Amino acid sequence: KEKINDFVRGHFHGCFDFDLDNTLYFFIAGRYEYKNKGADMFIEALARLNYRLKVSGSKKTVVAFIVMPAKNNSFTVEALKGQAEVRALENTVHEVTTSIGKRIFDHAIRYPHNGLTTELPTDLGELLKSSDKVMLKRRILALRRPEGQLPPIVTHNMVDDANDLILNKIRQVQLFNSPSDRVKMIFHPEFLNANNPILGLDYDEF
Amino acid sequence: KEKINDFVRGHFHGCFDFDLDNTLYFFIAGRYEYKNKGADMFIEALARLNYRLKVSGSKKTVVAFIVMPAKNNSFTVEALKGQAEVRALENTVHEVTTSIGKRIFDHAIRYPHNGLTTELPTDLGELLKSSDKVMLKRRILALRRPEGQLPPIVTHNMVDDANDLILNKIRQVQLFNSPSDRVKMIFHPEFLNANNPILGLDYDEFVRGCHLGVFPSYYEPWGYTPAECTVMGVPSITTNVSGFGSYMEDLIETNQAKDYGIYIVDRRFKAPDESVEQLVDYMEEFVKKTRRQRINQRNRTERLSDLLD
Amino acid sequence: SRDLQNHLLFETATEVANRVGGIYSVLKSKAPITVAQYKDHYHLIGPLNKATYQNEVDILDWKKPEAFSDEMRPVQHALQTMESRGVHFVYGRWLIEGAPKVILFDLDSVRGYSNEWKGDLWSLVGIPSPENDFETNDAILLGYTVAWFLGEVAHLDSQHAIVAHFHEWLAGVALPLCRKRRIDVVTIFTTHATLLGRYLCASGSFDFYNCLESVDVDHEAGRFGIYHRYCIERAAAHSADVFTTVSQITAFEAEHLLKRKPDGILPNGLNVIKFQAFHEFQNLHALKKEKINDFVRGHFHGCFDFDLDNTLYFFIAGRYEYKNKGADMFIEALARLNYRLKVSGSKKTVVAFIVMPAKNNSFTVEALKGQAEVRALENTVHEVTTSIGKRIFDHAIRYPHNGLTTELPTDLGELLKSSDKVMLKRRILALRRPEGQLPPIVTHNMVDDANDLILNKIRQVQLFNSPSDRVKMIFHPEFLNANNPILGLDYDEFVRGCHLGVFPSYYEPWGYTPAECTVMGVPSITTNVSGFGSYMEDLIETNQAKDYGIYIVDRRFKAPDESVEQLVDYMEEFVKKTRRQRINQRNRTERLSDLLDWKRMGLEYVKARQLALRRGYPDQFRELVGEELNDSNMDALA
Ligand SMILES: O=c1ccn([C@@H]2O[C@H](COP(=O)(O)OP(=O)(O)O[C@H]3OC[C@@H](O)[C@H](O)[C@H]3O)[C@@H](O)[C@H]2O)c(=O)[nH]1
Ligand SMILES: O=c1ccn([C@@H]2O[C@H](COP(=O)(O)OP(=O)(O)O[C@H]3OC[C@@H](O)[C@H](O)[C@H]3O)[C@@H](O)[C@H]2O)c(=O)[nH]1
Ligand SMILES: O=c1ccn([C@@H]2O[C@H](COP(=O)(O)OP(=O)(O)O)[C@@H](O)[C@H]2O)c(=O)[nH]1
Ligand SMILES: O=P(O)(O)OC[C@H]1O[C@H](O)[C@H](O)[C@@H](O)[C@@H]1O
Repeated sequence: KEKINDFVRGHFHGCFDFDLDNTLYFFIAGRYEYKNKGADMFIEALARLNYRLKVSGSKKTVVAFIVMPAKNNSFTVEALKGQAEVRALENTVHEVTTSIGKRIFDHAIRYPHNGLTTELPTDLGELLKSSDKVMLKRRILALRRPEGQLPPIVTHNMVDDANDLILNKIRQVQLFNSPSDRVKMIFHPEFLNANNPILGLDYDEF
Repeated sequence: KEKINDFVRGHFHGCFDFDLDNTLYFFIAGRYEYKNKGADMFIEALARLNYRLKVSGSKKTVVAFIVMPAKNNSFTVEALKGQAEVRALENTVHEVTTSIGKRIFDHAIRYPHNGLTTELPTDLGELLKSSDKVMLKRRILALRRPEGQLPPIVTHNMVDDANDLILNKIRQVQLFNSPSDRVKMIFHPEFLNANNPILGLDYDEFVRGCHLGVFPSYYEPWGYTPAECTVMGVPSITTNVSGFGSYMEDLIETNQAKDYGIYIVDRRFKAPDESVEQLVDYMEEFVKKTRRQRINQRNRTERLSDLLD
Repeated sequence: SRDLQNHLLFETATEVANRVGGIYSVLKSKAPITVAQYKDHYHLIGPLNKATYQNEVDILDWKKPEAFSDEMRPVQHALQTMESRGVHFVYGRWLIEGAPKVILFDLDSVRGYSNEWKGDLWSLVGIPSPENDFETNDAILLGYTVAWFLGEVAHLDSQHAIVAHFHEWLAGVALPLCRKRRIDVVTIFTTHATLLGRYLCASGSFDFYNCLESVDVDHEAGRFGIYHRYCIERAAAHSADVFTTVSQITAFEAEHLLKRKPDGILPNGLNVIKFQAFHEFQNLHALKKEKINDFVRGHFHGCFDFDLDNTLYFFIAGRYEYKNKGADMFIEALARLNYRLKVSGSKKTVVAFIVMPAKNNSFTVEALKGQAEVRALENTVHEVTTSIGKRIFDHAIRYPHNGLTTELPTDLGELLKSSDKVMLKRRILALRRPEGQLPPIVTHNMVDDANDLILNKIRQVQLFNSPSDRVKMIFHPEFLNANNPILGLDYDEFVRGCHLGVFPSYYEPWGYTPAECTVMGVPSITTNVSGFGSYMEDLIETNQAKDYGIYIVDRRFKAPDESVEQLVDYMEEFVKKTRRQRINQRNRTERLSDLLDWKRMGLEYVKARQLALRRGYPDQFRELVGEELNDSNMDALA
């Protein structure tokens, strides 16, 4: 689940307004048979669940995955780029905490000498410097997305987007991952595999 | 030097009141020959250097190492315990920063939603929770040493502590590692080796880490100690009665030799007390150096390498 | 009557709180050394940018008696006199190192007088001024407003000499006004290019450095629709007591196109930030280079058959000006270098970067994918090595018991298990490229790929990153930025990671690029028609210059084919160097950086301001020095 979360943060970069500790992950998977496998019921029912959760004031969130192979030209630029930006934020955070660590350590080992009246740091300015702030802010800016852009409903570039049954149904029921939607749609038109660059999981692990 | 820093933090646990970024590391090394190798002049000059630095209001700290093997019963429980206590604080700090990291990250990734109005956290309490504060406080308490107890002048239990020359000399000059002393003394009565549990360095590594070797020998036909030291780009003090000292005194004009990090104390044509004062003038001169000037000197020292090959 | 040692400085430009071009960087980086000399006697003057001045200017009140000293009172009363007519302005500190005082004039508050001043300017100096040209209109409004102000300061300050320095034709209109009105202020004009220069080199077909001396300036300025602008630049050049350019090469073109031999050179310095330890720049180079390496492994995934420990990084960077920045020579020369390195049987590899912005639709799927696949291998290796460690450790802690005859494991099978292998093999399969596909020559999807000059030239010379090519090409058609997902470096970081800048410019009055590259301790190729190259040419004997990392191509006195060959010679000369030779060369290059610092270059601004005082007040200058010093040049004087 922590690997799915890592994917989900990337996918919702700039539009990340729910708690993953209060998020559930539904999925349908299999061979692309829109009728026989019930992708039509699945998507309809999700749209109806979305309504029910908004009406009922639920604070929970459902990210629903559809994993059915369709004809595609691989991952989108957006997918990869969002995964990279989150990864850059992680590394910049890891740098900053290594520095915070050295400053916490110094305070701790030095107490109670050189005017250190408290056992631990009390003011964040002792630990977080200008330099640290600047680069964390730049990482946040990179995650920002254009005014009014929403998280996509599909991770790949489709060969025939306009005629795809799954995507036509998701458009028809209007599940566009808006902030007020309690149910989110992610179509991943390909079998899962740990070699994937965005959701690096074998099917059984997912 | 950072490895020396790690040891020093342990050795001074609970009495750590100086900046290691403004701390210099002097050392004498060799075999236990109190007179011949000049341990007596070293300890004496350091005691006077301490006085000069307190009088001049110097913000520098010198930590003096003595590395000479004596008969011992291995490391003190205190020396080993202190090291384990610092190591335990480091691991707790690392646990805590991992948590802080997840909190910064969450904030950064979520901004500006869910009422996160600033790009970053502004209040420490968002990042540092009470459970973190508790385990840090326990590690700090464990580093605490009893009221009045000072950092030791020695790292090992000595066989016949009372009659040891180095220790009696340290006691006599009263360099007990007080907070007010700008010179600190650490006697390590064993040869250095990487398998050492408290100072896990080979001798060559430890020498590289220091700032100044101090080898005021009376009888030293050669003196491999300042030569090794010089080959590693570490400035050294020696004497004009040592082979190395006279051999270098010959090769460089004696006042220029300072600029190459070869300090030569006159033990031939001066009374012992004029010599001690000279050794102290050198130590004081070196302490007054900035970092940039230390870096330039070490370069010049290192340039001599070839001449000792 | 008037003091020449204690004197005022008014430095006027379009860009003073206001990022437009490179002049902003010059005046900003120069402020520290200027403020150190003048303190509260110095003022920068410019037009107020109402939209953006809030973020740069510390707005300071000018009415209080604590704003100015007793001797600097006249400037207060002069600003008051401007306020007496309703000329609205902003006094303040420019929020930059040095904290210099600025006077920003709101142009909207004199736009009524447009028609009067345009007419005055027409009959005085002959300068026409179309209404659709919004920038000359503003240049005119600025010039009259500033000459007015300097006229009032001259009236009210009878202690100090006044020096008025102007940068670029846009801030030049005040100069003919100061001359004709005979205002008691000595004037300097610095041009950072010429209008006819830029425009005559725009097509990339005109033989500029040879046909320059035979151009009918009025004719060409009419041909390019810039006659009115040309006259402003020309009037500013002629009216100024001292006339300056930023380089010897630009002084050549200035003399024939502006019809006045400049009185000397004002090359652009930097504010070089030193490191405590001289060698730290070497450390940084290795850290930044490791990030370039990381990018390259991804870029060449599946086709990685060379040693990065024996690879060099060349780059060009700048505005996309194919011909004027010599991206054409660069690519041509590299295709020739590639041939020489194959013939000689060198195992080395050059990876050449082109960093020049072109219209694009961001990174390619491929670029991002290979970076992620390499990253996935890294993580899988890290898991495996963690396992390996558990197995080594157990053996180490357990020896010599339970039949362990050797201190360490000896068979790889003891450490690397079936599941470890399967993982690693799968990561390797993800890095596999399709049969025949070569690493690309560009990292982005281009808006007009088929018609791009850079890509067409790479395709023409056929540098397609095949295994047998010793030179690789990577076009990165966007400015570098640490936020970039594939090469997360800022420009300065990337430059430090590289081995050689290559900037074979044709039109380049200064050459900020090779100067900045020099300051990072990275050697570079420039040209003798670049202002940086012409400056280094005269400062160092050109065979010694190579030992300092400054290679200088002759594009003035050689045919283009001879220039290309020389460019190949230098590139090749550099590849031959060992690591130890590269390190010593960078040390030499870094040592040379002190010369590009404003502490040294700002003396030339002093020499220009001296000459202005010596020329405007010769009788007083003679008697405040030992004797009559010569005034034909800045050099001749000092
Ligand atoms: O921790 C340490 C400290 C020092 N050393 C080594 O100890 C050596 C210095 O030892 P000593 O003090 O015995 O001085 P020296 O060995 O140079 O000569 C002295 O003792 C031996 C005799 O050959 C000489 O006549 C005498 O002057 C150096 O080679 C140094 O590398 C270690 O191996 N580990
Ligand atoms: O990725 C990059 C590449 C380059 N740069 C910056 O862009 C500059 C290079 O572009 P510029 O065109 O501004 O500088 P150039 O040396 O190419 O000068 C050119 O343009 C400005 C004019 O004043 C000069 O006369 C002209 O020759 C460098 O100084 C560098 O700091 C980046 O910030 N990021
Ligand atoms: O990303 C995926 C998704 C599904 N499957 C497998 O595909 C098989 C066949 O799916 P299908 O819907 O065709 O099942 P069937 O119609 O046979 O019930 C299942 O056993 C799944 O384990 C897979 O290997 N990777
Ligand atoms: O990138 P190169 O020219 O091979 O330089 C490589 C060298 O760079 C710096 O000097 C580093 O300090 C050296 O450790 C490194 O070996």
